[PDB]
This record gives sequence, structure tokens and C-alpha cells, in this order.
Amino acid sequence: IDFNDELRNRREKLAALRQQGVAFPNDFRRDHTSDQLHEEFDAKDNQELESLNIEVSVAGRMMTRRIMGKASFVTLQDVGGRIQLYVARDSLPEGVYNDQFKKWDLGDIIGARGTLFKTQTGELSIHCTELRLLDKALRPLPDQEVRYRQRYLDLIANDKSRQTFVVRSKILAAIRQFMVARGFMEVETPMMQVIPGGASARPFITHHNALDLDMYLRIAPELYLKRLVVGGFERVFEINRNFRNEGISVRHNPEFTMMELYMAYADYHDLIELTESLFRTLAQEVLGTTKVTYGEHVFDFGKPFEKLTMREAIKKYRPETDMADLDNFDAAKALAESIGITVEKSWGLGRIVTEIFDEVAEAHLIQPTFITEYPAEVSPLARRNDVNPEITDRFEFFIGGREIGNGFSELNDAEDQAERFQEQVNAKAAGDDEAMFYDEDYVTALEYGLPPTAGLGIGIDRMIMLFTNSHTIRDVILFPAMRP
Amino acid sequence: IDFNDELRNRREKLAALRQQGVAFPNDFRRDHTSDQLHEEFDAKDNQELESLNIEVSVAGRMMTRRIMGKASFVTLQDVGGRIQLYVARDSLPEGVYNDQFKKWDLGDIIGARGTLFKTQTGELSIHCTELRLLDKALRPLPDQEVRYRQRYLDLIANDKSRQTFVVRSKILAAIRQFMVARGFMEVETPMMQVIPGGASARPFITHHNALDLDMYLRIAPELYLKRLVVGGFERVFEINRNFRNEGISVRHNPEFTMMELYMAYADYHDLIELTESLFRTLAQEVLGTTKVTYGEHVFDFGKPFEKLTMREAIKKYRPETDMADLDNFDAAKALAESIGITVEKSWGLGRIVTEIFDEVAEAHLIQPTFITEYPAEVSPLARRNDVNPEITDRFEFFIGGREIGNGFSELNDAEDQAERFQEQVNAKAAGDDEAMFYDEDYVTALEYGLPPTAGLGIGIDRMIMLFTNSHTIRDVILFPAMRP
Ligand SMILES: Nc1ncnc2c1ncn2[C@@H]1O[C@H](COP(=O)(O)OP(=O)(O)OP(=O)(O)OP(=O)(O)OC[C@H]2O[C@@H](n3cnc4c(N)ncnc43)[C@H](O)[C@@H]2O)[C@@H](O)[C@H]1O
Ligand SMILES: Nc1ncnc2c1ncn2[C@@H]1O[C@H](COP(=O)(O)OP(=O)(O)OP(=O)(O)OP(=O)(O)OC[C@H]2O[C@@H](n3cnc4c(N)ncnc43)[C@H](O)[C@@H]2O)[C@@H](O)[C@H]1O
Ligand SMILES: [Ca+2]
Ligand SMILES: [Ca+2]
Ligand SMILES: [Ca+2]
Ligand SMILES: [Ca+2]
Ligand SMILES: [Ca+2]
Ligand SMILES: [Ca+2]
Repeated sequence: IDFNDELRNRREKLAALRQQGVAFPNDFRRDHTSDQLHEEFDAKDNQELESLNIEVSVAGRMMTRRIMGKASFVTLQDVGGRIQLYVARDSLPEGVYNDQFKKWDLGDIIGARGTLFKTQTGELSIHCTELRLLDKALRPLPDQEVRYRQRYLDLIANDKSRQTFVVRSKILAAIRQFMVARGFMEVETPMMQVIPGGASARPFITHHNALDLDMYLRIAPELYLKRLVVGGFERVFEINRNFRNEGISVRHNPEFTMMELYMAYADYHDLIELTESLFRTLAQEVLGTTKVTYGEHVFDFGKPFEKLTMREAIKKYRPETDMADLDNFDAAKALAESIGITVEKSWGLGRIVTEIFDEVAEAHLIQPTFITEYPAEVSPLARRNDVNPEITDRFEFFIGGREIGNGFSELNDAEDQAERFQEQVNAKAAGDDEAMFYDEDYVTALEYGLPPTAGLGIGIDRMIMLFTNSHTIRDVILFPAMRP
Repeated sequence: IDFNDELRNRREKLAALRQQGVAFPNDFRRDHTSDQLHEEFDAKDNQELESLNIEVSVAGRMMTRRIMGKASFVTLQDVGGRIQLYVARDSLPEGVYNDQFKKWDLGDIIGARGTLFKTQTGELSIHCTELRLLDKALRPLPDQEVRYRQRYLDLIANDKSRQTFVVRSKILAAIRQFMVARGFMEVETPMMQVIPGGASARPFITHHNALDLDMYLRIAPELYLKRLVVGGFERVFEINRNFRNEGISVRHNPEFTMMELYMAYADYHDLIELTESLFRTLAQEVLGTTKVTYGEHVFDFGKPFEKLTMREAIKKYRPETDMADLDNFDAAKALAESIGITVEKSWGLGRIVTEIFDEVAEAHLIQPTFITEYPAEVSPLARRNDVNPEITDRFEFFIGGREIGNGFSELNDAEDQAERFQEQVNAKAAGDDEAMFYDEDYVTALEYGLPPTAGLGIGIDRMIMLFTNSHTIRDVILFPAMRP
């Protein structure tokens, strides 16, 4: 009703601008943004701003306007923030005030040129000697999911989302710097693979027409990264997007940004210290402090993370459990059923134990926590432990009740890797469509030999969630997946 | 072959290492890499190295060995380069030399701990007080396509490809640094879109199971990035991978790295000077000079690039052309046929002129050259010129006979964009499967209004080709697409 009246009115105004000339001038140039004028002239008296004649030009969206009849006050908005404009009838060229400015609408992109002063409240404002219309907005300035469908409106309105994504950029940059300072080289491994691997999930399938070849979207860079380690890049990492067919969730998006790093001649303890130093560095550089407020909790990243094994977490958060039930398939299956887990025919003992850990523990790990000693069945790419060959040297890394990152001592054994891939093929035959495939090339690389290597990966979106006080992954991803 | 016999021999050795204990020790740590020891102690004679007892430990692949019977010489290779080891029988623990060292094979991953000295030739060497086998290579040390299929072998053998990809990493880092210094914010936009756009090519199609939605792989970030410029991020860029269904060519890969930047309140001339400053800066920082040797040519990036229009290039590289034939559909179609272009029913006049430019000109542009004044038919997202509504303000930027990047003043007109989208849908209906789709959401964003904006994009792989003296894109991409 009233919205379509605005649409017709503004549309007819744009058409009138077409009538008389150029309605889309691209020639306007600005020498300043609001955040710069604030970061410089915020604390200066109107006496110093009057003696120094400082002319600036800015451009942005017109957010608010108050017309007082030959003097008007405008709120202008650009990347850095808001700056205030003083629009005077007799301080502009003839007719600009009455025949142009007063006919503009909120949301139109304009630009202004004037001298700096401060109002009676001490606010920095630009007395306008020139004002003109760069673009005419056809819709006026702006349920809970509409923020995610049209993110431009969310960015225009709420500054919390703006700060969230700016913080995301700053965090990514700080991560690249923290990795480079330690001697790691950032690479680009294929995003489209013939054989997907490196994790367990449903891959996306597409078709390459020129080669008539069905290819999968990457579920993990892992195998190609370790191939590059065989090549002799012994400190390597990739921060890039992986694709999984799983589905939408608060913690899940079909395409997400992940970091995977690998350093030779190290084990997973080095990656524990590397993780703690990573979060301490991002906490100090990105925000203010090692103490980060998240929801109803406070994370202290100057404090070492809590370390537990998987069985220690199961027994910790379910003390009534008999730990002998985890040494037998039938008792473990009965236990998992008692929790409410639906067991699959393809599941072995280790998988049942791990799922029991998922239902019992994961939701209770709030403070940052490392979970170690995973079974070999659910860790096909991880190095076997020396004392207990049925478990691998591995850890998953949890913050705020969700898995953040994953790291392990990589398995450089060729025959063992091939055999566990065989097990994964058997599992895929048994109905588990998240199971990996058999990759013969990676086995060949391991036969050319892979130095003892540790490797880590971290879902970046989860991390930025933790640092922005954002409780949904949709708040931290610019254009997440929707449900039409 | 004799290769398989040695392979079985190494496998038997590895099994013997399983028999007597741990065959995959991960506990060895190194405090130095070869490039560090070279960057420090290369300038010191054996007199200074004798007074200072400097003990270092290194680890890496054993490339060469000469066993002289209680004295041996080993070349060790790691990330930073090669370093030489002096393995003495009586300088190691008992049995290490005879029962272990002499049984190792070339390519095995080892580690050494010793004191620094210089041989009679001045070579920096590590006298080994300890040596042990970290990983046992099951296959011995290694043109055509083998380099591309197995890249660990290429990186192990050829030191040229190594520093090719290292130069790639350093270039990418320098590009992010060069963009951040100018106020651009790096951004992540979807890799999977419901409606692909921003370019013309066959997209990859896949299926999301949870949403029962068929989705396309990104052919360009453009639409989402400009959406974010509407949101108020007025300097944005994305360096990330785009997917197109094309084929394997010298200049083509199905998945390739792209940079797309957008700055509001600017036109394409600002992007021309931005590009020249970009290549001059990268050339000075990475290669130490403005003059870059590529093949048989020398590019000078301290020199401004050559500027031509499209018709000026058609007439320059085909002077017998009558430029009136490009103003009429039948004359232009007959002309393109005379060149050998196969015209399609969906092609209009501007398309014919652009394809004539491609056949006549592109292969002849060796020195960096800007080509301006593109027709609106092949530039649906570009702002129309003021004097000639049938052409748009746009340029494509060529080096070494290939296209590198393209940039234009973006089209902020909503109705015009809608109409050009309509024409692209008509083109798809007319048989052209590279034509775009109709994106209603982007039109909606343009109706919320997009400030006057200029935008650019650059194939990164082509650029790294120019800076590595690589004449195929396969040399500059770690794992390119192969033919099974
Ligand atoms: N489709 C779904 N819908 C609803 N609930 C689901 C779900 N899938 C799992 N869950 C929940 O998770 C619990 C246990 O299932 P898991 O499969 O073990 O947990 P996960 O969160 O999916 O981590 P995963 O192990 O699979 O990824 P990876 O380390 O290889 O990779 C390393 C890092 O990558 C990140 N990551 C993985 N998948 C991601 C995704 N779709 N989106 C964003 N980040 C992701 C993670 O931070 C991870 O740490 C379940 O009980 C369930 O509640
Ligand atoms: N599959 C094929 N096989 C054999 N010959 C072929 C071929 N395709 C084209 N050719 C030859 O090239 C000539 C001209 O064709 P064009 O289509 O005009 O040249 P192009 O290299 O394909 O640039 P394009 O137009 O597609 O990219 P865009 O501006 O959107 O902007 C994207 C930017 O990113 C880069 N880029 C685009 N696609 C890329 C890819 N697969 N790999 C690496 N970089 C790519 C580019 O620098 C580009 O500027 C043809 O006559 C033909 O001889
Ligand atoms: Ca999962
Ligand atoms: Ca898990
Ligand atoms: Ca995991
Ligand atoms: Ca193309
Ligand atoms: Ca073209
Ligand atoms: Ca092009």
C-alpha cells in the first residue's frame, strides 16, 4: 500500500532525472571517509576548526534529513560510519537547495563538499558549499530470516552485523599473518576432485562435459596438502571453502571456510600449543583482551585449554556409566541405544564409542577443551598410537558446546592407510554414504614417503562465531543457504 | 621392470624395521632449515666456525650419498634448500653407521644432529654426532604429463617448479597487502549459487539433497560483491576460485583463481591506474625490477600500458578492414565469416564485432594493452557510455597474447540491468548456453540503489604465468585438470 506509493514516487523521480540529463553520474570523487574525519578532528575546538579552513568532500547514503526551512541537517553514511552535513540554502549554488535537495528522498546516494566545523553540541559537521545526487534509490530505507535473504539491507540498517563481518575480515587477516610469521606457506589445492576424501560426509557431485567426467566437490583439502608435503613443502596451509551435502543447521552450512595446516617433524602436542597461541593471538590483536565474552560465558584465552580423553569425557559427563561397556560391541550398542543413538549395521565398536561421546559430552564442553585418544575406526588418516594400536594420536578441539577444530599426527604408513581405506570402502558398501573412497594416488605418495607430520584444521565460521558473540553461523556468513 | 624389484626390496627393508621396533618415529625435532644456515653461516670461514661450537639439528630427504668406508657424504633436502651432512663412523653412536646408515636408501626421510663446519671447497656442512631414520621411502627418486599428474615428484626433482609455486604464494600475499594498504576489505561470497552470473560460461550443476535444490558452481563473485557494495562496503575484493565448464587449454582450467574488487565513487580509468600500479608494485617487490623477461619478450611495468579501443585494434591489426562493415549486421557477419568465425543465430552486431576483435587482435597483444569501448551486447553489467548508448565504459587488459583481467564502471541503473538480463534470457532461448540467467534479487539490490562504482577482476593464474615465465597454466597450478 504505502510501500508501492514510495516505489511509484521514487521511480517517477528517477525518470524525471533521466528526462533532464544524466541520472547516473560516476564522476564524483571524495577525498575523505567519515571514520577518518572522526579519527582526526573529533577532539578539536571550533576555534581551531574556524582558524584552519579545511574543505573536504564525502559521499554516501542519506540516512536522515530534517528540513528547517533554508537550513537543513542531514546524516550521511559511508564505510567508516556517519558524518553530519549542514545544508544551507544560501551557502549552496542558486536553486540547488529548493529545486534539488528538498526533492531528494532518504536512501539516495549523494555527495557533499564543504568546510569542517562543530555544532553547538560539539559534533563534527561539514558546512556544504556543494551538494549533488549521485544515485537515486527506488526503495525506502528498511522477518528474522530476511536479514539472511537480503544482506544488503541488514548491512544498511544494523551496525552489529557490519562490525561482525569487519571483525571476520580482521580475524582472517590476523590468521594469515600468524601462520606466515611461523614459516607456513599458503597454497591452493583443487576445489574439484575425482575422488573426495579427508573427512566423512556426503559430497556434492557434478559433471564435466568436455571430459565427460563426473567430479566431486572438495570435502577437505587434506590429501592434496599432504601430497604437497611429500613434495617437500613441509610447512603448508590453506584457508578456503569446503562443500558438504549434509544440510542446514545452527552450526552447519553446505559451503564453509576451513583452515588446514600441516607441519612435518611434529606431533599433535605441537598443534595443541599452536592452537592455544592462535586463539591468544587473535584474542589480543582482534578484540581487546584474552578475556572474550560469549553469550552467558567468559572464555579466557590466556589460560591453557582443558585437556581430556574421550573416555574421560564420557565418564565425566555420565558418571553412572560402566567403562567396561565400551570394550564390548554388545554392551556399547546397548548403551548407545539407551542414550537414544540409532546404531547402523556398518558401525564398529570405535564408532559406537565415538557417537556415545557425541551424545554424552559434546554439548557440555563450553570452555575450550581438547579431546584426545580417538579410535582408529573413526580416524582413518591418523597415526596409530604406540601403546594401544586400536587408538590413534588425535584430538578434536571444542569451544561453546560445538566442535571448533580438529588435529592429529598424520599417518605416513602406506600399508596401514591402504587397509583403512579398504575398511572405509567396506563401510560404504554396508550403507554408510559418508564413508571415504579409496584413493590410490595418495597411497602412491605415501609410498614415495611422507615425513612424520602433524596437521590441523579449524572451521573458520565457528571461530568467527566465537569472536563476534554470534550464536548462529548464519550471523557470521554473508550469504548462507536459505529455504525457498 | 628393475624398478619393481627395488620397490619390493625397500618394502622388505620397511618390514624389517617393523620387526625390530617403531618404524615411524614422530618424535624427532629440528631447530634449523637449510636456507637459515646458509643465510647465516655461508659468509664465515672455517676459522670462525671452529671457535664457536654451533650444534644444529635438521631433517629432510636424503638426495645423494657416497659411502667411502667410515666417511660418507650425504646431501639433505628440505623446504629451504639442500644442506650437506658428514657421516663419520666413529663420530656417531656405536652401530649407527654400519648397522643403520649403510642400510638406508636414497629418498628416505632422515634427521641429523651435528656441529657446523666448512669442507675444503668452502661448503657449509654439518658434522653428524647423531643420525636416525624418520621415514622409509618405498619408491626411489625420479617431463610430459607426469609432472602434472604426480606433483610431489615434480617438486622433489625440479627446483624451478618449486620456486614457481613459492613465487605464486609470495605474489598472492603481495596482492592482498597491496589491496589492504588502499583500504579494500577482503570478503567471502557464495561458491554455490541458485542463479549464476557475472560472466558468460557453462556453469557446473549439482544437487543439494537436503533442500532438493539444484545449484550451480560460481562462475563469478560479481553479483554478490556488488550486492555488498549496496550494503555499504564501498571497497571490497575477493581472491578465490571460480568454476566454469570449458575444457583444458594452455590458458584454461575448469577451476581457476580470480580477484574481483569494487570501489564506489570511481570509474574505469581509476582501475586502469590501479592496474598499472598493481603490476609495477608486484614486479618491484617480487622480482626486484620493473623489467620482466617472459619468453622472447621483455615487459616493462614501469612503463604505462598501451591504450586502444576495440575498433582501433581491429583496424590496427587488420588495416585492410573497411570500418563501415562493423556498423551493419550483414556486412559484419560476412566479415567474421571471411575471417573464419562461425556465427550463431543468437549473435547480434556487437557480438560479431567483439568476435572479430578476438580473431584479429587478441593474439597480437603482447605488451600490456588496455582495450576500451566494448558493445553493450557483450557487457550486460557495464555502465553505458554518455555519448554512445550502444557501447559501455569497459576495458579488457591483455598481456602476452592472452587476456589477463577485465574492468568496467558498474551499471547502477536498475531498469537497464533488468532489460539486459531479459536480452540474455532471450539469448539462452536462442541457443547460446553461455548466456546469463535472470537474477531478480540483484535487480532488487540495484533498486535499493548502488552508488556509482567501478570494478575489476583478474585471472590470478594468468598473472602468475607472466611472473614465473611459465607459458602454460598447468605449470602455475599445483594440481590442474587431467585427462583420465
Ligand atoms: N547436517 C547436520 N545437521 C544438524 N546437526 C548436525 C549435522 N551434522 C552434524 N550435526 C551434529 O554434530 C554432532 C556429531 O556429528 P559430527 O559429524 O561428528 O560433528 P561436526 O560438527 O559435523 O564435525 P565434523 O567432524 O563432521 O567435520 P570435520 O572435523 O571433518 O572438519 C573440521 C571442521 O570443519 C567445521 N565444519 C564441518 N562441517 C561444517 C559445516 N556444514 N558448516 C560449517 N563448518 C563445518 C567444523 O567446525 C569442524 O570442526 C551430531 O550429533 C549433530 O548434532
Ligand atoms: N575452452 C577453450 N579451449 C580452447 N580455446 C579457447 C577456449 N576458450 C576460449 N578459447 C580461445 O580464446 C579466444 C577468445 O575467447 P574469450 O572467451 O574471449 O577469452 P577467455 O580467456 O576465455 O576470457 P573470458 O571472457 O571467458 O573471461 P572473463 O572476461 O569473464 O573474466 C574472467 C578472467 O579470469 C581469467 N580466466 C577466465 N577463465 C579462465 C580459466 N579457465 N582459467 C584461467 N583463467 C581464466 C581470465 O584472465 C579472464 O580475464 C577464443 O577464440 C579461443 O581461441
Ligand atoms: Ca559432519
Ligand atoms: Ca565428532
Ligand atoms: Ca571432527
Ligand atoms: Ca569463457
Ligand atoms: Ca571476449
Ligand atoms: Ca573477457
